[PDB]
Amino acid sequence: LPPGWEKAMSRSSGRVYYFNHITNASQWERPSEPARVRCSHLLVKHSQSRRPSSWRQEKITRTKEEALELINGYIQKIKSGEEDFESLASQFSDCSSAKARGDLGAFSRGQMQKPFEDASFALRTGEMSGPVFTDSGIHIILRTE
Ligand SMILES: Cn1nc(-c2ccccc2)cc1C(=O)N[C@H](Cc1nc2ccccc2[nH]1)C(=O)O
Repeated sequence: LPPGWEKAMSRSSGRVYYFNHITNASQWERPSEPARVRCSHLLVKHSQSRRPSSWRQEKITRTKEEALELINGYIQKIKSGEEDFESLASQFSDCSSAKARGDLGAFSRGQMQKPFEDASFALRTGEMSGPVFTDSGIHIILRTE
């Protein structure tokens, strides 16, 4: 299996699934390092965010727990096909990159907060993360190149 992935057993279903402890990805199906990667993301900030403010709300007052619920809801919608990533990032990301549909452009190791970096470099092109926690808040990331 590729870096970060593990196989596990779901008790309720009786079927194996896979999860990546670097990206927090999880899925029933079995999955399958460059200078630079390209990612879009969706950030939901909370009150312990480093800068608890965005283009959406001058003061962010939601708890970390609440921002986790919001992220979990976004994930559910992307995974069902109800909404697609770029679209929810444009409308709802607490990052100024919302206006680029969440695109951050290409970057190398050194540039982004380490948890965000590791997740991005653990994803393959086209793959999506689970909740990834930084000092900025909680993200979903989609690696595009
Ligand atoms: C790193 N970056 N790029 C953009 C960006 C990209 C394209 C167009 C406009 C803004 C915004 C940012 C940024 O740091 N935004 C922060 C939120 C944030 N914190 C991050 C931590 C790690 C990775 C991305 C992150 N984004 C903010 O606005 O409060």
